[PDB]
Amino acid sequence: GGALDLKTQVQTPQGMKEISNIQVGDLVLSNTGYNEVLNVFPKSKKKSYKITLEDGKEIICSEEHLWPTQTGEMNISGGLKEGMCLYVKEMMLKKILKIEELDERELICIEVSGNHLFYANDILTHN
Repeated sequence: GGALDLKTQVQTPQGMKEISNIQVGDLVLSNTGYNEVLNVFPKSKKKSYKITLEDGKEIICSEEHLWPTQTGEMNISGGLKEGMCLYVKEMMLKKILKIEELDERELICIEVSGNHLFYANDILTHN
């Protein structure tokens, strides 16, 4: 799937954890409850972007990383823009204020079960 900055926080039953410390078999919170981490991939340096929401939430992801919106999943390469809304916990729409290009950063991909979604920095994201 996509890739997210190493320090991105995901919600486990035992508390928030940085995604670089997530292991296969961990549980991560989604909009439906907890999905299981089915796989992790090696971190790698990738061109990255920062999405900043109107409520101050920020997430750093790859250009093709998919984000649920009210009109369907979208990524930055496929035309996710400032002025559109993402879902924050719990399923509250929040406007994207800025999308900025952040140069090369270490990003990491995890894959989860179920609806393949999980909250990342409290923003609902796709695998």
